[PDB]
This record gives sequence, C-alpha cells and structure tokens, in this order.
Amino acid sequence: PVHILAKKGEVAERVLVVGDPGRARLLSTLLQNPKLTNENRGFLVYTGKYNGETVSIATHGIGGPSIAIVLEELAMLGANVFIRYGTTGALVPYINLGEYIIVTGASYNQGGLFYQYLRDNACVASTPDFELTNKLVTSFSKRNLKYYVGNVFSSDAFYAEDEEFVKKWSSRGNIAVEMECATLFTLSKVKGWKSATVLVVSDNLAKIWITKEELEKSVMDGAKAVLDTLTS
Amino acid sequence: NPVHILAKKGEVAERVLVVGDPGRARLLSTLLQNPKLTNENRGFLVYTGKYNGETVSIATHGIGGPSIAIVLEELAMLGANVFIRYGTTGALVPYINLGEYIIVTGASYNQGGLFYQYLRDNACVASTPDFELTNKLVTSFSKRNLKYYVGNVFSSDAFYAEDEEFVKKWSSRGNIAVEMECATLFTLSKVKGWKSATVLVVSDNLAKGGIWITKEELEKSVMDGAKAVLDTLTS
Amino acid sequence: NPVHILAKKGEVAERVLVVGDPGRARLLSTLLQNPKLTNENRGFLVYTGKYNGETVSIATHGIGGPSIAIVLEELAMLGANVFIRYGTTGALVPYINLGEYIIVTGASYNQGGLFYQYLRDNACVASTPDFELTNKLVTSFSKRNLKYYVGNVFSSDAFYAEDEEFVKKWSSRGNIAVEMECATLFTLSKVKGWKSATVLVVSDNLAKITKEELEKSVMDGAKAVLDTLTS
Amino acid sequence: NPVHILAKKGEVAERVLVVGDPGRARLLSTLLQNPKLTNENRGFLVYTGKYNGETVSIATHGIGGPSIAIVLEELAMLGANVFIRYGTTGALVPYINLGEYIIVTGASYNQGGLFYQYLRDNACVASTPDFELTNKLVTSFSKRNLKYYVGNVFSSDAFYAEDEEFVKKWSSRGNIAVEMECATLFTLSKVKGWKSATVLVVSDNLAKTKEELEKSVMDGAKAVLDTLTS
Amino acid sequence: PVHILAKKGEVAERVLVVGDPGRARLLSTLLQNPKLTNENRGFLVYTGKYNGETVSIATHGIGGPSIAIVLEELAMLGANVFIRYGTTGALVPYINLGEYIIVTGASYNQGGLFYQYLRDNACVASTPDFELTNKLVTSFSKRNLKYYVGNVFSSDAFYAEDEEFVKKWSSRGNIAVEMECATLFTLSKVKGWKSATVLVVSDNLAKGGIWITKEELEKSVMDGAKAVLDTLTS
Amino acid sequence: PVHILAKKGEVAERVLVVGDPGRARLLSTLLQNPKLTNENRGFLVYTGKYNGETVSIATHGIGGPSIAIVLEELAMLGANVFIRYGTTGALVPYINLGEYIIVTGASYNQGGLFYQYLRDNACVASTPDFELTNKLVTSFSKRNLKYYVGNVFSSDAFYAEDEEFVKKWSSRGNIAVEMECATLFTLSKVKGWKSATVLVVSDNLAKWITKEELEKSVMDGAKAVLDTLTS
Ligand SMILES: Nc1nc2c(ncn2[C@@H]2O[C@H](CO)[C@@H](O)[C@H]2O)c(=O)[nH]1
Ligand SMILES: Nc1nc2c(ncn2[C@@H]2O[C@H](CO)[C@@H](O)[C@H]2O)c(=O)[nH]1
Ligand SMILES: Nc1nc2c(ncn2[C@@H]2O[C@H](CO)[C@@H](O)[C@H]2O)c(=O)[nH]1
Ligand SMILES: Nc1nc2c(ncn2[C@@H]2O[C@H](CO)[C@@H](O)[C@H]2O)c(=O)[nH]1
Ligand SMILES: Nc1nc2c(ncn2[C@@H]2O[C@H](CO)[C@@H](O)[C@H]2O)c(=O)[nH]1
Ligand SMILES: Nc1nc2c(ncn2[C@@H]2O[C@H](CO)[C@@H](O)[C@H]2O)c(=O)[nH]1
Repeated sequence: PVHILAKKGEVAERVLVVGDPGRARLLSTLLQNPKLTNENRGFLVYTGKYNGETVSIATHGIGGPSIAIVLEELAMLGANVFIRYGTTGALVPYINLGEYIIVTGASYNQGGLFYQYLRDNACVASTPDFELTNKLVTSFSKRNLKYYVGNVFSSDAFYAEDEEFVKKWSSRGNIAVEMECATLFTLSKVKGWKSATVLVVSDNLAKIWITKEELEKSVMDGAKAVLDTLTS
Repeated sequence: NPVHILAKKGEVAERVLVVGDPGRARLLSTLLQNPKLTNENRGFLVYTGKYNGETVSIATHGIGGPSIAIVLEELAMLGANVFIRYGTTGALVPYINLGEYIIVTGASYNQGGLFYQYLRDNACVASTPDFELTNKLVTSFSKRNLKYYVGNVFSSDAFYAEDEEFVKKWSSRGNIAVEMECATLFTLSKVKGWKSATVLVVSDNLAKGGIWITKEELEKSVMDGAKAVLDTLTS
Repeated sequence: NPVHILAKKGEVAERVLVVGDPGRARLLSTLLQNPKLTNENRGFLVYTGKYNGETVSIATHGIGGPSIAIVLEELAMLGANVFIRYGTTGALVPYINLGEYIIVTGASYNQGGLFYQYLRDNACVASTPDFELTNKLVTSFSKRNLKYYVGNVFSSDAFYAEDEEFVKKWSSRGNIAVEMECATLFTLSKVKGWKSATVLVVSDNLAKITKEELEKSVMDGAKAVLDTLTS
Repeated sequence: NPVHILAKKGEVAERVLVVGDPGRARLLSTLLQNPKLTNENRGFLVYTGKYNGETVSIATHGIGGPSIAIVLEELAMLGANVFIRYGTTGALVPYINLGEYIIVTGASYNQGGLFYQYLRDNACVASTPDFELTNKLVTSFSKRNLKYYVGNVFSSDAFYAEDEEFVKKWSSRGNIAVEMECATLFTLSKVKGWKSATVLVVSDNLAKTKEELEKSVMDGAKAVLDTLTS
Repeated sequence: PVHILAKKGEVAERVLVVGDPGRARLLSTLLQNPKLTNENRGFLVYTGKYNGETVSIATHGIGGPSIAIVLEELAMLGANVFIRYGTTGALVPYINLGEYIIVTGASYNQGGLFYQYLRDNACVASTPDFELTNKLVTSFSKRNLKYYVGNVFSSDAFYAEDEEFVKKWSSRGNIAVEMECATLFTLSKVKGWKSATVLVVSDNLAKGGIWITKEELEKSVMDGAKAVLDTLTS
Repeated sequence: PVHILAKKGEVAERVLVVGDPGRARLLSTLLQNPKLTNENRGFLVYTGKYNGETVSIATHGIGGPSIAIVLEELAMLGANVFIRYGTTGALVPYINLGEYIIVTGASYNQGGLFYQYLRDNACVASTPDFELTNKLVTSFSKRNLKYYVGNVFSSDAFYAEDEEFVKKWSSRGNIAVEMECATLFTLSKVKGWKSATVLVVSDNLAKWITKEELEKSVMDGAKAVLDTLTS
C-alpha cells in the first residue's frame, strides 16, 4: 500500500468507513483507547475497541476512484468487513433531514472504474451483503431510530444533479443520491468482502433545514448503531 | 385493454405467483381452493383461487424478458400489484445441490434491448426485489425447514450461449445462479411501483455436471417450495 | 439433449413453419396431412405431418427473442434447418390495411443482451432472411393473388413502450412494421447456417376487420407459406 | 447549393451508377451514348449520357462512408434517386473465384460516428438494398450468363486492420465479402427514400490476369446499366 | 501499397497532405521541378523541392477511412512526417473567412475506424506533435498571418451538421469542424508518425452572413501553403 | 459551496492544485504570508502572495469525481486559472524518477462523470490551455529541469493497472498514468477555465528514489509552476 501507510496488524478486520476525515476523528471518540494508525494523504484511520471487538474507522474521500483505492489497501492490511456510514441527498419528499437510509442496492452509470475492473459494460448487481444489511436494520430498530430501506444512485458528478435528474432517478426506484455505494458493493462482490451502508440525510432534493447540533446528534446516534452491528 | 391475457374485471388477484412453464401453473393450481382458469390465450395459463382463505392467482409468463414484461404489464392492468416469481435455475457454484432453493437478492444483466426501451438510456439501474417481501420468504422457507441460499443471479437472454467461460465470469461477479427473467421483473417493478420477489428451484448445476435429479424428486422440491411461497403471498 | 422441445429425433422435419401463438399452431395443423402432436412441453406445441409430398412441422416459438432463440436451437438439434416464421404485426405506415401481408426483407433492432451474448460484441451484423427463400415466398403469395408488401421491420423487445414518438422514429428509418422475433431469427440463422424467412399478417396499424376476415387472412397466408416450404 | 459536385441541375440523371475509382468512371463512360463530363471538382468525376432509351449518369464516390455519404447527398439534391454501386471486393469464403460477382443483400457494420450522427442513437437499423432493384440485377446478370453469388458483406472503415482473425469473425457472421461503402449507401437510402443496390467484382480472396479483370469489370458494368434502364 | 503506386524513393519523408487533388496540383507549383509520382484512384502525389529540400504534397480525399489508407501507404513508401493543410468551417462567430486555425486536438464520436484500430472504445487523446505544432505557430506569426489556436471536431457526416450541432461542439471547446484530423492524430500516435494540421477557414457555421470569393480564398490558401512548407523544410 | 468553506475573496483567481493535503501544506511555505482559508473535508486551501501576485494552493483529493467538486467550488469562489501539480507513474522506460512530465492531453475511458457532464459518449478533446502549457515549458527550461512533453492516461482504477495495461497505453502515445487530468481538461473546456498540468515521476511501470531526492524534485518543480502561474 502506498496511500494508507498503516502497519499490518494496525488495521482491524471490521472497518467503519466514512468519506469525511473530520467525521472519522469525531467518531473515534466512541472507541476505547483509539490510536491514529494513518494520516497519509489525509486518509485518517483510527483503531480501537468496541463491545469487546477490535474495530477501525477509516476515511475514504469523495468518489468511486478514491474509495476503491482505500478499500483495496485496507483489505491488503487485513480488512474484510466494511460498513460505509455517509451523508446523502434524499430523492423523495417524505424523508426528513437527520433520518437514515439503509441501502439495499446502488444504481450507477457504466464506464470508467467499472469497465476497468469488470472488463466490459455488463450491469453487475451492485448490492450489499444480505445478512449484514439485515443486522443493521435490527440495530437501528433497537435504538428507535427513524430509517428507510431502499436503493440509491451513486453519482460521479455532484454538480450535474438538476431537477430533471431528481425525477428521473426517483422514478427508477432510488430514494437518495450519494457517490460511493456502487463502487463499494461491486468491488466487494468481486473481492469477496462483506459490505453494507447506512446514510444520514443531510438534504432533500425533492423538498426544510437542519441546524448542525441536531445533525451532529443524528450522526452520533447512527454511528453507535453501526458500531453495534460491526461488533455483533 | 390487455391483448394477451383475456381476463375480465376482478378475475385477477392482487397477489400473484408467476411461473414460466404453463405445465407448472396447472400443477400448482391444485394447491388452491376451487381453482378457476381465467385465461389460456396464447398459452399463458392463469388460475385464480384461494389459499389459507386468501384469494390469489398463479400465472404463466413464458420464457425471457420480453415475454414476462408483457405478462406483468397486463396482469397489473387487470389489478395485480404483488408478484413472486417461482421458477427454476442453473447454479453457478459447485456447493449447491439440485432440488434446493435460491432466494434472489438482485439480478445482473447485459445492457440493451428491453432495458433501453423502458429506461430510455443505458444506465445500470439497481435491479432488486422488495426488501420486506424477500425477508418474508426467508422466514417462510426456514420455517418449513427447507434448504436455501440467498444471493444474486444473472438473468441471461441466450440460453445456448452459456459456456464454461460464462460460469467463471458470472460466479466471480457475485452471482450464484443463472435464469432469464429476474432482471426484467425487478427493474420493471421498481419503475411501475409493484412489489416483487423471486425464489428459484435449482434444476441443474453448471459448475458440477456430474450431479442429476429425477422429475419425481424435482417435482417434490417444486411442490414443497410452492407451499412456502404461497404462505408468503397470503401472509 | 433439448430441454424445452422434447420431441424424439425424426419427429421434427427439416422444414418448419414457426408461429408465436400455440393456438395458431393448433389451428394451422389442420392444413397438414395426418398431423401428429410431437411436443407439448412448456406449451411449445409442435405438429409434424405432410404437405405437397414433403414432411413438414409447425412449431410454437412463444414471444420474444430469448424464447424463439431457444426453440430454434432445439429444433435444429432435432434436424430442422429451414425456418419460415408466420406471425402478426402492426404496420408503421398508413397505406397498409389490416389483413394484408408483409414479406420481410430485413430486421432493425436495438443493441441488447441476446445479440451481445451470441456475437461477443456490439457489431451491427446484417439481420436478413435467406434471399432465395424470400423470393420463393413472393412467388407463392403472388400465385394465390394475395396482397403483400416487401420491406424491413423493427423487432421490438418491449411491447408496452411503443408510443407515437416510436412510430415516427422507425417509419423514418425504412421500417414498415413492428414485431418481436425477426431480428433474432435472421441473425441466428446467418451464424448457424439455417435458411430462414418471414411473412407477417397485419393485425393493427399504429399510424392510422372482423375476426372472420382476419382468420381467413391467416389461413390463406398459411397455405402460401406451406407451398413455399415444399417448393 | 452542393459544394462538392458542381454539376448543374439537369446535368445529373435520376438513375446513377456509382463507383469509387475515378479511373473506372472514365473507363465505363465509353459504354454510354454521347457521354459528357458534368463534374470534376475534388476529383469526383461525373459523366452523363444515354443508354437503352434512358438518361444515365456515372459518378465517382471516393473511398469510405463519409465520402460516399457526401456524394450521394449532393447527387440527390441534383435530381438523383436511384443508385447502383459497382465496386470491387475481397471474398471472405474460399469457394468464390476472382473476377466473379457478388450481388449484395445486406451490409454488416461497426457502430460509429456516421451512423450515430444520422440516426441519433446506437440502434442497428437494417442496412439493406431495395428488394425490387436487387432482383432486377439478378435478372440482368443471369441474362448475360455471368457467375454471381448473393449474400451479405461487411462494410469496413479500416482497410489496414483486416487481419486473419478478421476473416474468421465476419465469415462466421454470414458475410461473404468485405468492402467499405455499402452500409452507408443502404442506410442513408432507406432514411432518404432512395432506391439503391450494389454489385461487386471480386478482386481478391482473403480466405484462399489484369486482362481478365478488365473484361470482368466491363461485362458487369453492362449488366448494371441494363438494370438501371430496365 | 495498392492505392498509391509510387516506387522506392519517390515519396519524401516530409509530406504536406491535402484533401482536394485540385489543391495538390495547384500547390505543386510552389515546388522546384515537381514530378507526379502517383495518380491512381485520383490520389495525386507530387514530389519536388522547397528551399532546396525534398518534399511531397499528397491528396487524401474526404473522410477518416480515406485518409487512413493514404497515410498508411505513404508511410510504407517512407513518409513519417505529415502536416495536413485543408479547409474548415468555423464554429464561433468571431473567426473570419480566409483566416487560419492551428489545430491542438480533435474531438470525435467513437466507433468505426477507431474501434477497428484501437480494439475498444477508449477515448485516446487525439493530438498533434507538440514540437511541430509550435513550429507552425512560429512560421505563421512570422509571415504575419492571422490565426487562432484550438481544437476541432472531426465529423463523419457533412450533411448532419445542423444548428444544435454548432452549439454542442462550440460549448465543448471546439472552434471549427472538419473531417480528418482525429484520424490523422490518433493513427500517428499509434504508428509513431509526427503530425500537425493548419486549416483555412472557408465558411462559418455560426455566421452565415459572411462570404468569400474563390479569388480571396485562393490567395489565402497560397499564403498559408508557404508558411506550412517553410515548417516542413525547417 | 458545501465542501470548500472559504469566503469569496479568500480564494485567488490563480490556483495551483495538488492531490495530497500534505503537499499543499508543504508547498504553502513558498508563498509570502500564507493563510489557511479552508480545511473542511480535508481539502486544505492556502492563499498568499508570490512574485507580486495573489495565488492559492488547493487540495483536490484522488479521482475525477473529487477534483470535479473542488474545481467547481473554487470557480464559484472566483478561480479561473488552474495548474495541477501531481505525481505520476511513467509508461515508458527512458523517463527517470524525479523528472517531470508536462501534459499535452489526456486519454480516458468514457462513462460516469463524462456522460453526466457531456450528456453523451462523444470523445471530446481533453487538452490543456495551449498558451499556459507553453509558459510551463519555458519556466521549466529556465530552471534547467529535465522534462518530457506528452499525453497521459487518466485511470479511474489504480489497482487494475497490470502489465497488459502498460503496453496498451504506451502503444497509444501515452507516456504516463495518473487519475485527474482528463477531468480537469474537459471540465475546463466546458466551463471556460484556463488549465494545465505538470507531473513528478514517482514510479516507472515500464522499468528507485529515496524521498529526500523526491522532496527536492517536488520543491523545484513547484517553484517553476508558481513562476508560471504569476507570469
Ligand atoms: N452526489 C451527491 N453526493 C452526496 C449528496 N449528499 C451527500 N453526498 C455524499 O457526500 C459527498 C459529496 O458531498 C460524497 O462522498 C457523497 O457520498 C448529494 O446530494 N449528491
Ligand atoms: N438461461 C438459463 N435459464 C434457466 C436455466 N435453468 C432454468 N432456467 C429458466 O428456465 C427457462 C429456460 O429453460 C427460463 O424461463 C429460465 O428462467 C439455466 O441454466 N439457464
Ligand atoms: N412489439 C409488437 N409485437 C407485435 C405487434 N403486433 C404483433 N406482434 C407480435 O405478436 C406478439 C406480441 O403480441 C409478438 O410475438 C410479436 O411478434 C406490435 O404492434 N408490436
Ligand atoms: N476494406 C476493403 N475494401 C475493399 C477490398 N477490396 C476492395 N475494396 C473496395 O476498394 C476500396 C479500397 O481499396 C474501397 O472503396 C472498398 O469498397 C477489401 O479487401 N477490403
Ligand atoms: N464536415 C465538414 N468538413 C469540412 C467543412 N469545411 C471544410 N471541410 C473539409 O472539406 C471536406 C468536406 O467538404 C472534408 O475533407 C473536410 O475536412 C465543414 O464545415 N464541415
Ligand atoms: N492511476 C495512477 N495514479 C497515479 C500513479 N502515480 C501517481 N498517481 C497519482 O497519485 C494518486 C494515486 O496514487 C492520484 O491522484 C494520481 O493522479 C500511478 O502509477 N497510477
């Protein structure tokens, strides 16, 4: 690995991955005896314990290309179970800010990364691990958190998401938009990793405002449910 | 109005078990209370009756995405909105035995044709079944103590273009079996607002040509599984 | 060993008239001498008999390219090598009336899974019928004084996505009708070495007849096709 | 006004025999009665004269789809509506001999720029000749006792990329020869409403005397002219 | 070679390539003791001297498939440096007829020729030789000629270039449209040839209200040819 | 902007963009009175002066999607001139570690990002600003730095770059591989920004360097880039 310079043995088999380095640092305060095992290229990785289990929290940056590199290197250091915890923009009006979306599949446009890894443009089913996803639903229900289960569209161009865009994807059965799930699910299917994803709704493209104190609380509550699942 | 499924108003139930083979539609109809044949046009047999006191239908969809799309579209026009496909499949991994079941979590497919016509472009839309309904099937099958696996399948359009290279390609991509209608079922359902799921009976194993099963043992498997599916549709 | 068409080898003729509707296969079998039902599996009815001093079979192919591909492949494994599809179609031009016929000279299609799986890439391989066989059809229909038009058709994969925008698009591309199996039939036949053709009965005009007038049209056309198959 | 074919309106016939080589256009013009050179701009030689009671033109189209598309479009703007391409080709099957003829029934092609610009998407529109006109060609060649074969051809865009793997791929796809302009001719004609067809002279066999070739080219040209005026 | 029938040593290493054979013959008058080395299939090729340097002027016809054949055969005959000198239609209103465009890259729709040569649909960078292109800039500025530097769209369908077409390509950074540059640049990068292109603006699709006469245009072609030949013999 | 939380006026019109946050911090020491104007999501942005001009040094992360977001937001805050200074893997054996590559174009695989922005799969010419690129060549020559001018392939999958890969792209006129140039150039053409790129060779995929020799290389090239940006 040339991006994540963590020593083997410093990365856990169970990893909670987030796009924002700031979130990784904030969430590391939920672990027992957290240690920073990497900061190279801004990809902060922390390792500690939770519920009698060793767990790491890693930063993946923005986009498929970035998360693909991070996952490949974490896997080379020992990781094989990944739960992405990010933020997303809702594509339907009934979902409120601060609520959660447990992902069951990812839509995506063919090309680049997918062509290079798959060798052709076939539409491979981009889905998370069945069991791990059901465990997430169980954990979020236990903590009485408001969630929705559905597919999301993994976009590669944040600034090309206009109004035509929103009705198009919502009409295709997607309830939110983000940028890394399709890459995570497909690469995991190919590499044999167990992955899942939970997202915090930070905006609604179909429809409200969220402070930041209510948002930080949302992030924190969801993180605890994710860690519960990872260490089950 | 429908031009293939010639049924009248109120004859088609909201919940439907769809199968590809008309022979299987007829055989499974014997599991219902007072089965009535509501359609036979173009060979697409459809039966309507009761199971556990609930009204339900069993419909034939023929082979391939173009065929099942027409049948789903017309059944929906007749009032159907919940579909559980119950078919057969060829396993793509060595550890799955004949007669066992696969509860589908998603479908891989090659772009083009039907999808381009419905989606208007070549984006890879997530082709997945209804989350809740799929979990209900898992519960139902484990209750009847039936051996099943949960995973993705590849929905092929060319039965006779499935060679060895084919098997390693799709199995390496997270698919554990191959059939021909799930991708169309799931995608059209997501776009139309229908609730769908799929359970398949393993009738062959492309990764293990040495194993075989008789129609007696297979028919037995089909029957046991049909009960589990019907329990779910009427839950 | 075929898993859809369970007819015993020798029970399928080298010459086959294929139709999508099982009901039509049953009805047309009455045009053969000493007709025998050689297959019923999966609803794919297949009858074999004689006509004009030759053995001939009438087979059901179902709806769509994936369905007809399977049927053609298995009939061929059983000895068939000449296929003439007889179906129904919706005209894309206003001057063609219901009940008239269309002898197909080529098929337009959208790039898709079936063609990619068989061709291995996205090349637009010419999807055309056998030239000689197609001319024989023209001769047979002309002999029976039947009104027909020759031209290309679009083989759609999605019946319920054919809107008005659809009609202008394909008619401006040189197609005079729409159906769902010709492209698959023609392309597979060229790759496999089979001799194939197609005649269609216009049952609807998307740009502009009693069940008794239609039924007569179907029957009259079937006779022309059988004459061709045994010419 | 057309910017490549500078012929005056009336100087181009409704019936046109099109060839890729300007040298062939010139040579074949001697088969016409009272031939007149109506254009030479950009090297696209066009002659117009008479044959069997009808006015007929012989036009040069250059090499490749982009070139023939431009020539056909401008000839049409000048009054042409029936086109028969007469070219040379390389057989893809060993049983066809040099100097023999191939009457084209369809053209295979790779999806590409020209087709996308004209069709607006990647659909594989049937690239076929006019059925009636093609049958007339068969009749003319048969009457002159010439040896021909009917079949599909692959319209290649890259002459120098046709390796051995190439021969196997296209021959197994139902094509009996390779050339470069038929797909463009057929598809554009179907969209524009023109009546077109093609006859080819086999100048090489990729699977297996110039005095005999000249004879073959001339004999075929007469059969094509008979067809255009039939 | 089966199209360009020249013998060993008759084709120069440096070649000025043009689409119109009429232009090839006309420009040959700028050479010392020009000799016609080929006329087969209409592809006129002349070889002579400029500034005491041996060079050739060759015809390539219209379109990617045509220029590919010509370049491949000229290269088989010994050519390795190509400078295309043709005509083009501007896609922006501020460019006047008779002015010049020095090409920095070519946009194109995938398929056909590119798929056959590249074996897939990757968008390979279609650009000219860096050094040669800068030589042309120096030469044109030296002869005080008005020119613009930018990318062009290499179209395959002349009669499918409507107005929507103009806004689409101009919004993508292309200032003109022609039909051979993408093929020239890509094939050169793959084959190892040194190539570049200068185009004379003969029309403006963004401004249909401007025109030029064959007199003023011929003068434009001539002046530009001198600058190109100066570069080819530098 | 929701990623780069800097106020308009804190981002310069001239920007030197790098992928590594650490490089941005290191290179900021070359500016006069550097100020950190953003750190959100890890995208460090510094703004200071150099040769009488105001300039910013911004972090863009890894990949097309990431740099596209950063460029769009920097532009919304006033930026219109961008010079990417990154690292790259050489695809040809004659280029040594620590040497530089001035980019003249970028090859790429269609799909995703490009389809969303361009609305189709056309291969738009992904090239830098002609003038700005020539200014870079002049600056590197002046500082007697060893450089090569050529095209690069912008890959989206770092871990799919095998041996077959190297020969393929090298045979297509590309002398190095990186991941952001195609996005930078194409988006710049569409948005009307002036962009260019210089890369430090950190690996050679066709054919070693410590780190001190490398840091020296990065530093020397950064000064040449800043000279170009402020000319
Ligand atoms: N494309 C997209 N990504 C979003 C949105 N909201 C949050 N994200 C996530 O946050 C980052 C971009 O802001 C990416 O890592 C995305 O996964 C949104 O509305 N659109
Ligand atoms: N392509 C394919 N379809 C299968 C297989 N086994 C069962 N099927 C199903 O059965 C029919 C074809 O035999 C289709 O309706 C398929 O869904 C198999 O191995 N391959
Ligand atoms: N897509 C389509 N198929 C048609 C039409 N009319 C008849 N068919 C044929 O009939 C069946 C569907 O009704 C298919 O097997 C088609 O070949 C039509 O208007 N559209
Ligand atoms: N691609 C190709 N074109 C050929 C061949 N033989 C003749 N041609 C024709 O001749 C010209 C190229 O020599 C083009 O106009 C083609 O139509 C061949 O073997 N391959
Ligand atoms: N497609 C196109 N080619 C042009 C234009 N102006 C000049 N050409 C060139 O001239 C020929 C076609 O007229 C081709 O060789 C082109 O390179 C134009 O506006 N559009
Ligand atoms: N794909 C790729 N990117 C590289 C390489 N060397 C450096 N990079 C750059 O460094 C990051 C990935 O290591 C991306 O931002 C690339 O632009 C290489 O060999 N391959």
